[PDB]
Amino acid sequence: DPLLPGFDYLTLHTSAARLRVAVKGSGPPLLLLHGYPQTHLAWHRIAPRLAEDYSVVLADLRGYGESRALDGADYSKAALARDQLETMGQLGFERFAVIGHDRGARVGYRLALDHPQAVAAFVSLDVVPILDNWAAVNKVFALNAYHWFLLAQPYDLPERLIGADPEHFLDYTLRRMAQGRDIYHPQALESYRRAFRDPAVRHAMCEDYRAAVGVDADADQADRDAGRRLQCPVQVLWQERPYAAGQHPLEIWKTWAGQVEGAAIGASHMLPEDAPDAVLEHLLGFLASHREALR
Amino acid sequence: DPLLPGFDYLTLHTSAARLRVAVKGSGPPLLLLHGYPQTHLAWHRIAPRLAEDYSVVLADLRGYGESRALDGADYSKAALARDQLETMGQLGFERFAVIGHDRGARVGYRLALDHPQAVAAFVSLDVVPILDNWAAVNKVFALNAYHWFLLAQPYDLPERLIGADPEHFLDYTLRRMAQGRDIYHPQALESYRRAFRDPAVRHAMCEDYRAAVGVDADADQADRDAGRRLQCPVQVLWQERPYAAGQHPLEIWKTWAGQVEGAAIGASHMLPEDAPDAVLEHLLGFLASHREALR
Ligand SMILES: [Cl-]
Ligand SMILES: [Cl-]
Repeated sequence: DPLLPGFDYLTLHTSAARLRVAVKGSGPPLLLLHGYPQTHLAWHRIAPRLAEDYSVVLADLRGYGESRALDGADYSKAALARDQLETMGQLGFERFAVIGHDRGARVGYRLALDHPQAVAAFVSLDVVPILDNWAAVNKVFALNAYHWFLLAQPYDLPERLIGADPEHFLDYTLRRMAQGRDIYHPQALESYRRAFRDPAVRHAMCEDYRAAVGVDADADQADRDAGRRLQCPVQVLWQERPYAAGQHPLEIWKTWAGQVEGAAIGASHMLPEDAPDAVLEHLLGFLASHREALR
Repeated sequence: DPLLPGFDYLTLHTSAARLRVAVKGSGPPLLLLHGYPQTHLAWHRIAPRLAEDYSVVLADLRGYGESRALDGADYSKAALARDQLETMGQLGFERFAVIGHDRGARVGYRLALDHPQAVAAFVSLDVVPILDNWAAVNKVFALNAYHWFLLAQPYDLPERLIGADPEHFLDYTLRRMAQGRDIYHPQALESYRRAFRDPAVRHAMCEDYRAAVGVDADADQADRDAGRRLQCPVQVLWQERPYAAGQHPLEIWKTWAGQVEGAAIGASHMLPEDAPDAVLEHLLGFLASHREALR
């Protein structure tokens, strides 16, 4: 079975970036945003079904995959959110739904906060806002997510370390994120590997993690200060695991948005690849139930 | 001016290790234990003065410098504490004072807890027990001390990363720990570098950080559970910086010991090399004031 049958591969030229996009379908627009250390191919088990009923846009985040900044570039979520407005606008959409996984969900919620008239509906796949993540840091968090702290160290420490044997570190990371499950299509994996072998991609990824510590967290705090919330329907699909008090993802998203629903999914953090049929059932139901929002 | 004038370099053969020791002087015994990523040479600005009045023993911790386990070796603080009892015993001392810096202080307090009749007095240079460190973890801690989380990742992840360009990572680490101050004698630095270029040393260091997460923290908790405290006079000399509530080093040590004193030292964490004359004044006064304890 082919990867992304019928998707058309584009390169969009925006103000600050050259962005890889893959498109298919007609109907209401959906923008799907992958995470780390991946590319748009992470959507290969979900996007074709969606494209039966919707206009589907898959993008490589700035610096990831085949997308690149034109320069000391800005790799903050706010910058990558602007890339999405420009990308969708070029394609003919002023308003659209956003489905994000991992770093993509972080771009997505920032986009929804800053541009509430553009974002029709928002789905987070196993992500809460960075503000909430930082408040939860303890010994166990920092051991589990050691890379959040390594990749945020000043330039060029982590670039040196991860750049020595890049494919080894990429593969290790993917296995660890999948909890050892065999979820990576071997051809998707060669695309992930090729990107991670590019020093510019590894640098962009460190810059993402640096932004998460700094400007991205400042942005989230300023919204919390203002009482600024996502204005669209929100769905969160989370990994089935125990959540400490105040850390349940549904509870968290209800502090950020007035219209929130969600479900636990039995799988790893890698929801697009690990649990595509469970994700699809939820996504399709959510999009159907909020068809007015999409208008 | 020479490094360690008059010190005699020994190799002791213990049950589980081949240990590098350097000795000088006569009188009451002091055992000085360096930290990461260093060797016994870190004491070169302090040990000669002490050796005017005391029997001074400098050791490389198991796996560090020129010290090595005979094998899946145990690199827990309890194991390294046993090395110190055996080392001092061989040299002719059943009871002795311990002065530790960084990982050395961790070996030292474990030794004092487990073997209260052996440890006459204990000095910690800018260290509190690991139990207290773990309780303090938050976003800022994990960013500052990112390596505590990296080097504790399962074998052989951090060995791969730090082993790629070892001398670069060693030098970077030393500069960062010194807060950019020019405190490393160029010949001491070649000894630190040579050790870090040895894959067995890098592995031993990761094993130390793994133990800190696991068995070392379990040991400290069991003592806290039992209400077991250091029985000797304790001195703590700490870096002058702000301490959050419950995190002041004097306050912390008073929860672990009935007889505690200390002082703030204007310098980096690298007290032996950065502030030797301030450290000496305090050490000498402490040892003089507790001359009965040493008997
Ligand atoms: Cl994430
Ligand atoms: Cl330490």
